[PDB]
Amino acid sequence: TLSRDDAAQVAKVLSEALPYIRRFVGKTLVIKYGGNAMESEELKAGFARDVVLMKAVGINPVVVHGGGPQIGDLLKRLSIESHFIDGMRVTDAATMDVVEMVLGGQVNKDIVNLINRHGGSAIGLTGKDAELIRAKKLTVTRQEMTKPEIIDIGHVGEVTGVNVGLLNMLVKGDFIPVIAPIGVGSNGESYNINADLVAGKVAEALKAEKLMLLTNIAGLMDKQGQVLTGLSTEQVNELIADGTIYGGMLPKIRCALEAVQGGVTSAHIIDGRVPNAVLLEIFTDSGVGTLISNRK
Amino acid sequence: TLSRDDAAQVAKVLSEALPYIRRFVGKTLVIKYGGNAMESEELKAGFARDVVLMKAVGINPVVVHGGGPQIGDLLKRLSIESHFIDGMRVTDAATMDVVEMVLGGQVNKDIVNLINRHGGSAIGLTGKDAELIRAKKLTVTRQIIDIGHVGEVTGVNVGLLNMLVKGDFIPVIAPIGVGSNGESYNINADLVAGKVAEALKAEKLMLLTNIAGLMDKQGQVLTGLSTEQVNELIADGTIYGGMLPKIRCALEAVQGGVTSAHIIDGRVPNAVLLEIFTDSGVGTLISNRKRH
Amino acid sequence: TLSRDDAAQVAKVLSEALPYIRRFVGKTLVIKYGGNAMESEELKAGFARDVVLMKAVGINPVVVHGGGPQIGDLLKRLSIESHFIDGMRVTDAATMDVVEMVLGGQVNKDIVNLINRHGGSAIGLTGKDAELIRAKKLTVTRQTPEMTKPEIIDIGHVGEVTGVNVGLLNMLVKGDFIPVIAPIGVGSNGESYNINADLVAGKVAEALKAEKLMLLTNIAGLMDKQGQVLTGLSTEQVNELIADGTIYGGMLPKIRCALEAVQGGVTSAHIIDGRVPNAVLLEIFTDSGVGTLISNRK
Amino acid sequence: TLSRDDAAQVAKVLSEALPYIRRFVGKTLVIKYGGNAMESEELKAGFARDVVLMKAVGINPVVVHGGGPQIGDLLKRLSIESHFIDGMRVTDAATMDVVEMVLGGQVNKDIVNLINRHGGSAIGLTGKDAELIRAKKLTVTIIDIGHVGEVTGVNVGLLNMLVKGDFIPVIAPIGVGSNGESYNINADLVAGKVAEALKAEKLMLLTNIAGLMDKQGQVLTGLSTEQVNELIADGTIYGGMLPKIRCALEAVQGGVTSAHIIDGRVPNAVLLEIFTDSGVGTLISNR
Amino acid sequence: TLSRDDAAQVAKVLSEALPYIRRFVGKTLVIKYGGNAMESEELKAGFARDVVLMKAVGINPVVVHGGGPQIGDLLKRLSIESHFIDGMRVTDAATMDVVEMVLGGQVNKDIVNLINRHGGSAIGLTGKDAELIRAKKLTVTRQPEIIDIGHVGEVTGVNVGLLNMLVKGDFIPVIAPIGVGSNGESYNINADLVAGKVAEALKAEKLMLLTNIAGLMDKQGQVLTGLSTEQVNELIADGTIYGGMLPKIRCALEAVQGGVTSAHIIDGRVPNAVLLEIFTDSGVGTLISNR
Amino acid sequence: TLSRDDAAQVAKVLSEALPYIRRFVGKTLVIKYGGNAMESEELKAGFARDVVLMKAVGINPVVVHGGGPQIGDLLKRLSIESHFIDGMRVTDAATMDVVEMVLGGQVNKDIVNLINRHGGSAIGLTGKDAELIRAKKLTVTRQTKPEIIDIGHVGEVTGVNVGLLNMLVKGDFIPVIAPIGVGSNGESYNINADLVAGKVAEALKAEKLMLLTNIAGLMDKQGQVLTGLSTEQVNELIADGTIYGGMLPKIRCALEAVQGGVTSAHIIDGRVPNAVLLEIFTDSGVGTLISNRK
Ligand SMILES: Nc1ncnc2c1ncn2[C@@H]1O[C@H](COP(=O)(O)OP(=O)(O)O)[C@@H](O)[C@H]1O
Ligand SMILES: Nc1ncnc2c1ncn2[C@@H]1O[C@H](COP(=O)(O)OP(=O)(O)O)[C@@H](O)[C@H]1O
Ligand SMILES: Nc1ncnc2c1ncn2[C@@H]1O[C@H](COP(=O)(O)OP(=O)(O)O)[C@@H](O)[C@H]1O
Ligand SMILES: Nc1ncnc2c1ncn2[C@@H]1O[C@H](COP(=O)(O)OP(=O)(O)O)[C@@H](O)[C@H]1O
Ligand SMILES: Nc1ncnc2c1ncn2[C@@H]1O[C@H](COP(=O)(O)OP(=O)(O)O)[C@@H](O)[C@H]1O
Ligand SMILES: CC(=O)N[C@@H](CCC(=O)O)C(=O)O
Ligand SMILES: CC(=O)N[C@@H](CCC(=O)O)C(=O)O
Ligand SMILES: CC(=O)N[C@@H](CCC(=O)O)C(=O)O
Ligand SMILES: CC(=O)N[C@@H](CCC(=O)O)C(=O)O
Ligand SMILES: CC(=O)N[C@@H](CCC(=O)O)C(=O)O
Ligand SMILES: [Cl-]
Ligand SMILES: [Cl-]
Ligand SMILES: [Cl-]
Ligand SMILES: [Mg+2]
Ligand SMILES: [Mg+2]
Ligand SMILES: [Mg+2]
Ligand SMILES: [Mg+2]
Repeated sequence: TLSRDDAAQVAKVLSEALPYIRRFVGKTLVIKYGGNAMESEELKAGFARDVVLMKAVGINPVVVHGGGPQIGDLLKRLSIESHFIDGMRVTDAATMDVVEMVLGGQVNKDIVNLINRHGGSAIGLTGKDAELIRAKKLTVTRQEMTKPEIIDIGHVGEVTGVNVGLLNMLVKGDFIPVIAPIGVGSNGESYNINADLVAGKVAEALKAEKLMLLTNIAGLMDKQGQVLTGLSTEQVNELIADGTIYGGMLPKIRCALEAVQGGVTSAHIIDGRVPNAVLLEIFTDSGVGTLISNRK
Repeated sequence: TLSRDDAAQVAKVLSEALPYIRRFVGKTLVIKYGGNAMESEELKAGFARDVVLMKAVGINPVVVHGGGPQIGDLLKRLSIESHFIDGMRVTDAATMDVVEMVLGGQVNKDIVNLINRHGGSAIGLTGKDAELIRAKKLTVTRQIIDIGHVGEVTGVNVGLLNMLVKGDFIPVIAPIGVGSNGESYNINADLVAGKVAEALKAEKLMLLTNIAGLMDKQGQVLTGLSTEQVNELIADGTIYGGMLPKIRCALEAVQGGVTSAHIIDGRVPNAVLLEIFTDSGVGTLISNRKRH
Repeated sequence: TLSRDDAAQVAKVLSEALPYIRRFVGKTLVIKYGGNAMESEELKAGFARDVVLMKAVGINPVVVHGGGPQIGDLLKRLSIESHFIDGMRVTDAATMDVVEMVLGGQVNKDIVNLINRHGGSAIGLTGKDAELIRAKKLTVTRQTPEMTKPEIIDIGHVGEVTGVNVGLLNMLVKGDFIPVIAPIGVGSNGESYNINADLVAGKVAEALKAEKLMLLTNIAGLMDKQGQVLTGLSTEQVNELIADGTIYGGMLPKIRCALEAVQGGVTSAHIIDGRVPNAVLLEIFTDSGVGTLISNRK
Repeated sequence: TLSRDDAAQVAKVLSEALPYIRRFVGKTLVIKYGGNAMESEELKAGFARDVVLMKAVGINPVVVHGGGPQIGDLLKRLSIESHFIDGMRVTDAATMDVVEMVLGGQVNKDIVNLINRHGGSAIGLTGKDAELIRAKKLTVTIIDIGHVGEVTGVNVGLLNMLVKGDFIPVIAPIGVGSNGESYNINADLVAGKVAEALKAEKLMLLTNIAGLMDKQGQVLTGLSTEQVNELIADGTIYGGMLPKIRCALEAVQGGVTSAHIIDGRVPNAVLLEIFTDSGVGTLISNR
Repeated sequence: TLSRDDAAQVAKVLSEALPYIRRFVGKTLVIKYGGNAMESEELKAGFARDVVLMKAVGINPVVVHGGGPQIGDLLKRLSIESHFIDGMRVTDAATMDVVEMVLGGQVNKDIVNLINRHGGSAIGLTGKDAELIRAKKLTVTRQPEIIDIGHVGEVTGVNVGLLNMLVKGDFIPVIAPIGVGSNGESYNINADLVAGKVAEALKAEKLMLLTNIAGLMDKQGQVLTGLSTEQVNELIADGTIYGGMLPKIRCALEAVQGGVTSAHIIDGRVPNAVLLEIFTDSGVGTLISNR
Repeated sequence: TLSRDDAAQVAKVLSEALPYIRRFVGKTLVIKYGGNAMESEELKAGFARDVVLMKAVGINPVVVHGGGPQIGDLLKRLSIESHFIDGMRVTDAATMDVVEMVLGGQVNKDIVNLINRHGGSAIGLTGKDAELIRAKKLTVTRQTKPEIIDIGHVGEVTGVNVGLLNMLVKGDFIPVIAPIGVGSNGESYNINADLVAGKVAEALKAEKLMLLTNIAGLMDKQGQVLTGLSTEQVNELIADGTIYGGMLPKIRCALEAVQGGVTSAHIIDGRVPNAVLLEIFTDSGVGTLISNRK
């Protein structure tokens, strides 16, 4: 329900934002949200609105999300403990059930709903749906008494394929795919995957314009606190070895370097806790957060 | 492999099934899966082959499943106590959250993986996906008693359903529905299959149960039944309580556009297949379909 | 820029307005831009970009433009003999040839270039293209007293639209092109005609059964004789506003348009101040119409 | 009854044959029947039905047929007297007009009438409909074999349109050349070219005997060109089987995944090669 | 060879002719061709060309052919010959096998071959093809004792599905008049009847019936035309019509009442005769329509 | 308005025209309107009508035109001096506005009207319509070390919007293109019409590129007409002074078209009534056919 001094400014901005938007109208966008950036409803609902508005403005967004708080609340209630190694939670059987249930039946459907309340049209999907996300088990590793020591963290996996047929069908039908990071193997078994990595692999598969990674923090930092933009593979590795990039940030650049070298103009790590982080990323070109491009 | 004599078997069956397969090619068949029995183990595999094969034979199956074991479990573990009544779970905010997550994330997906593990391409949806099942607070009178968050479908997104079918996918729908404000609703899986079927004007609505079907005073299966016949059949009362809701549902389906509704014994291996691949209709089948 | 402060606004507002916007995703809105004030380079750019946005947001815009003082400039520079009758310029063959060359070869294409400059795909056409706008000489009579036998005065190549090639416009629209039409019609003999851009705009909206017909003007709505913008008028209210003097001059053909337009298939006709920045965006983001909104039942 | 115990079977076996029926679902299958595998109606009809099946199951058949019976009696009635060399009959004018006439307006349209009685929709065609099979005269040994020619090219567009409009092309082996002259061509070679030209999944050669055999009655499979050519100079391969293999080696050499020579006399024959990986007959793959 | 000046001429008369052509751009025209005198060679190629030309110009032609000089000759070489005389040909199971084999395996495939040689894409079709022309027995009454004329039918259906697919793909359907039963027997039918029933089904613009006479003449032997249905039912009473013209006219009437915009009974001896019909607004022969 | 006896003639004429017409049904011919020369009318109408004919008959004509004379009259009336340097027109900012206005608002639309007067459906466009013709500045020099010579807003085609054309053609509309290109920042360029026509046929991989000129075709030093030449022969011919003046750009634009996907390109005498209709409806060795290896 709008007034003449309202529109005066809606229009002034959409109009002054056309150039930025125009750089994606008709191109596809994969947004990764969640994890620790999900914490408050107002932000959850806020993100939904931004995703729709994009659709409203000609972009075709594709959401991939993590779970964060709820996966842990439930696990608590069930009296199951959780541990992560290098940005991957150790997923034994009982845990894999909770994660598969909470991510695809609660979190996933709840984002689908926020988007739909804001006018959009979402389809909540997971790796099992039409084998959206096929995945062999991920062989993890550690090490300086050396030769590779192979770890076993549980039912954790790695993307081997992605049904773009389904994804493309849904987008072209004007729907906003919202995807949980659970994949299926050759035997129909389940695999818990880091939402980042799924976001990456779906973007590559889809050859999108840009992959947004919304997170818990300004962007990727050096141990000194400063956000570092424009890295290339060699810099990242030096930094990981340095003890700089650790925990859940590991799978994060890993997505970005790959998603870019896999067909994606850009991959931008950003603080999603920031009100309208998404809309801001698109209607503007703020030199905020860690950006990784090859865009010629 | 399939030893020579093996494939010849496989052959004359299809070669005998051509008439039937031909009878329902390119049609919607809303199959309510869920028997307190058909969802145990061995019938799980049979239902998937049945559903896939239907598809491969160019038939359009739309599975609508119930919950049950899976929902009961998690509720116990969370030490949550819920009671029933009219065949419907009283449902407060806390358990509506558990019901929705288990149905939409554990049960729904599993049935989908299953179908897929047998060469199918299933898409698991729930009433929230593109507002696929619109609904409202259902009214429980009890000669008004509040049953909680239980409602009745007020509309179905045929748009999206038609698309999946056209893309040659098998929709597996969880019976949760959304209201005008985005509030969740736990709806009975029969009514849903029933309404989804009305909205698509499906050929058949197939409700799987744990009974031989409907029977009369003498235990006989009462099969070739029509809308008015069933109505009279209830006034007189050969149709007892528990079976009523299921039949009042199958009623509205024929009233609403479905032409042949089958009440089936899901305990029987490959029942859906037998109910199609063989024009018998062993069970209870309501309709206004001309014989000759 | 776009501050957090200023996006917090966009969000809460484009949202509540997403319904409004969305209500036009699907059809055509025929817009008549072109005028006197709005011929400024600043006003045209903004408009060009407004039109592109509308396109981005799923609206199919169809522009009909008029105006330009570069028509008179060229007549003078060419020393084309000027002749008037009853205070109107007689548009003879020499004048019509220049009017056509200017509206179709310069104004038309300049708008087309601005639209393309901001991301749209504009096609510049006149009534000659595939006979987009068929026309016939318009019969004019000198102003006289009521009781006196009217006199037909020949003011030249001035016409009236007898038909529109919707096939052409439907094709272009469907291919994601923004038609940009010059108000020049063709007659049975291939002769040209200069038609009031408002009337052309209105015939084009009717032919396409457009959702909206927007007539941008330079006065911010149809005012009542005391200075107030009026809205949601019906034929009776317009018939008496004219009868008593408040509607006059060029505001006359404009409502006659709207009215006809709406009586002929357009769902709503908006008469707005085209001088206001983002003017056209403003009539689609709120059912709140800044200015006159004619809708015969809505 | 589909009964109890015989349904649990029907299920586990229909299921397990599903992956196999799948390697062909989108792909095209050229089926050459005819020949002397055609001999009885009863049987012949079962073939038609066997075809409608592959079609209800979402497989795309393209039938190429020959003649034996019908081309024999009419050539007999009219006093002609047919002659043969290396699997190909020596066709002169009255012989060509008769072959073109029989194969095209009798044999061909009748199979089409069969496939239609069992549900599917078939269009009877010859190399002349839209110049479907283009041809020059065959270069062989000089042997005035007469009006026998080769396949210059196939109207694949006509075929792809029909197939995807849901029809079954039934193709008589008659070819046409630049000037519009008929040429009689072996139904085998036609099928092999119509398969190469469509890049079909597999070429099915239904014959009279089960698989190309050696002088000892021993069936062979997986034969490569070097050895097969030893088998022709030898005496081992002769008559009708001469064009049969060569059309098979070519189809593989040029596009078709595989090509299988089986016993068309066996009821449900075709189905068996699909619903299984039988291992019987003479299958030609590519290594 | 349009030399110099002629170029100047054709440009003028082609333009005139364009609007007449436009009428029929996009339209379907079912044409009945097969006959007696028409069976000249020189003249057959002219029809093939005319049809390709119609295709180039934007019109979609559908060809229905009859003609059996080619049958009598095979029957003969096989010493089976019989008598028929009453519009239709009394077909025993034997003559039928031959009728169906020469009609759809020789005659038909040749009209296809010609059109093809001239730049067309023709498809030879009989009623057996996808049950293109569904049929049944017949009931011929002696002028009521029934005269046995089975293996001869009444058209009871037309797969328009197929014809549409062929047209849309820019093919020229060429259909031999053989009907197929609900069981699969062939019945031998009359071209004009097939053509008209094929016209009705496609709701064509025109049914063109190539005869061997300038059109429907009257008492004084003057060409008739541009009249209506009720009008034509009239002159039948006048008893003006006779022979194999009677049904040719009943073919059209129905066709017209059956949706078809207009029917033309024209002399198919005249070269480019069919084109004369689409180029001149009027109709150069006898034109039945009633809109 | 119909004839009868000459309905029979149209029949006989198109009947025999089929072998040739058939060659191009469904193919697009990029025709550059020229030889217009004396601004006749029986000749401008003749062309318009030949183009509609080709369309009726199933051919897909695309037209490209110039307008030197017309630009010249206007510049003259506005008292703006005119200058040509090596065939291209020196185009300062003021000349560009006049060039663009006349070619796209007058000459262009007038051919459209003519084609429509004869039955066609023509669309008049310039490079600025949906960036139909993308261009950049052309670099010109001279050997009075060459020196760069600024001759104004004269560009060279950098790209064509086939999307728009294909759509137009498929809708049974005949595109009429004025040779004005657009730059990166929206500047307007004035391009040789032969060159634009060449780039368009290339982009469209056209069956034929027809250049109607005012002469007969490419000729010897003795006035004879050369036909079906190779890219190697055209070089020896320009190399000895056989080809010069405006004929140079013409042929160079013709080879390019062929070395870029156009089947055949011909230089034709556009002064001959129905010049178009004859290079199709018949087959004469009249003109200069350039096909490389065909
Ligand atoms: N170099 C680094 N720069 C920034 N954050 C880092 C870095 N190394 C590790 N991190 C960790 O990554 C976290 C965000 O990743 P994560 O916990 O996986 O959540 P999510 O993927 O759900 O957004 C930060 O809260 C921080 O503790
Ligand atoms: N009731 C009225 N309300 C508003 N404007 C009116 C009214 N009656 C007449 N006008 C005149 O209409 C003019 C605007 O339209 P028009 O005459 O077509 O000129 P322009 O080309 O500047 O738009 C106003 O400048 C005003 O003088
Ligand atoms: N080496 C061989 N192995 C098997 N069959 C052979 C061989 N050489 C010749 N044949 C003959 O080839 C026949 C099949 O080919 P052909 O006579 O042309 O009939 P069809 O056209 O029905 O295939 C068999 O019936 C058999 O008599
Ligand atoms: N009123 C009539 N007007 C014109 N021709 C007629 C009329 N009545 C009968 N006919 C005869 O009908 C003939 C055409 O029918 P028919 O002899 O059966 O041959 P076909 O079917 O081979 O064209 C004309 O050649 C003419 O002799
Ligand atoms: N070998 C040549 N063959 C043909 N024309 C030539 C030759 N050398 C030069 N010309 C000149 O090129 C002219 C054609 O090009 P041009 O003057 O640009 O005119 P247009 O392209 O407008 O018809 C001919 O009229 C002729 O005077
Ligand atoms: C394997 C794995 O670590 N998975 C993630 C998936 C959710 C996410 O990325 O937030 C996890 O927390 O369990
Ligand atoms: C309301 C209600 O009873 N819901 C059902 C839905 C699942 C079903 O039918 O199995 C329930 O168990 O909670
Ligand atoms: C040339 C030639 O041999 N033709 C084969 C065609 C039929 C077939 O292969 O069965 C023939 O017997 O006449
Ligand atoms: C029954 C009947 O009319 N038969 C015709 C069919 C051929 C035709 O009309 O040309 C016949 O000669 O046998
Ligand atoms: C640059 C240039 O040559 N311009 C030409 C364009 C006209 C044409 O090609 O006909 C000119 O006179 O201005
Ligand atoms: Cl840190
Ligand atoms: Cl005022
Ligand atoms: Cl010279
Ligand atoms: Mg993480
Ligand atoms: Mg005014
Ligand atoms: Mg053989
Ligand atoms: Mg020149």
